[PDB]
Amino acid sequence: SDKIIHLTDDSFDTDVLKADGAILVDFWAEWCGPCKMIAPILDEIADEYQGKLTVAKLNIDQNPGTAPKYGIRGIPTLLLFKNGEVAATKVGALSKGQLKEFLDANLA
Repeated sequence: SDKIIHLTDDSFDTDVLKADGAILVDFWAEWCGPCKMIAPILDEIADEYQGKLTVAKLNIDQNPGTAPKYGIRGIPTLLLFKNGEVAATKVGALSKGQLKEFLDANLA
């Protein structure tokens, strides 16, 4: 895909909690049409912000355990982990512009 980490509950700790940078964890599901629809945007963003931001796409169907942990009651969820610190959590799709702005504002 791109600079998109297909995380698992098991890898979550080492990858996200110990993120050597900023990791945007997108919580998605096989049935999540909208998640797929934003995937190109996430890919583009992941490329654009390479070195500043890293992106991940965690499948809750495969990893149910991770959903409760971050109160994933709706997807696509976008949780921005700055070195494991959840800086911001967005729920639902948004425009590339909004996403870029959000990311810029959080990264600062």
